[PDB]
Amino acid sequence: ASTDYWQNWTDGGGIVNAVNGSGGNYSVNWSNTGHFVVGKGWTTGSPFRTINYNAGVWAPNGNGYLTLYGWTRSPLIEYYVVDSWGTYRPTGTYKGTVKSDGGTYDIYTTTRYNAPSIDGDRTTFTQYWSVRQSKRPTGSNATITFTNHVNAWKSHGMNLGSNWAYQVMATEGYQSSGSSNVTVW
Repeated sequence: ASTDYWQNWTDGGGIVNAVNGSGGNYSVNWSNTGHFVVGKGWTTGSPFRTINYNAGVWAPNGNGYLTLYGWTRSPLIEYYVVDSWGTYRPTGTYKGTVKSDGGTYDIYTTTRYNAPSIDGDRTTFTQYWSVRQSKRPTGSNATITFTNHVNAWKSHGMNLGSNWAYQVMATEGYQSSGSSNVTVW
């Protein structure tokens, strides 16, 4: 499917060189950064959506995530489906496990306090995570069956909002350097 949304945010730390490529393709080259998030997807996420991607380059030097990333409003939730990462595996309060698309994921919740929302203003809000148990191999075509993760989250008391905001396959980094090239359809 065609993607329609370009996600490109940086807090202004070091160098984050993001290229909005052809169709669903993007690249990021970063170095000495703060925190940033870059990817391609859809402005309006769906709990039914099935995401295909091929990360031609996954080369973080330090702490970066290769991840489905998105938000709902009413209420405000930030969510992840983490397929690969750098030096650091993200975690939070363990809720259980889900099998999807050839992988086993851990389910976690977090709370963020005094923290920038989708809109940038500081408040308190919950995050939902599925994080793969070991890293997914990269460079061939990969599916994330989001509804598997929506369903398993619901069985663990993790309900998503009613008003969907954007939903992208992203590179997120934390005080690191690296290169990535992801294609999303």
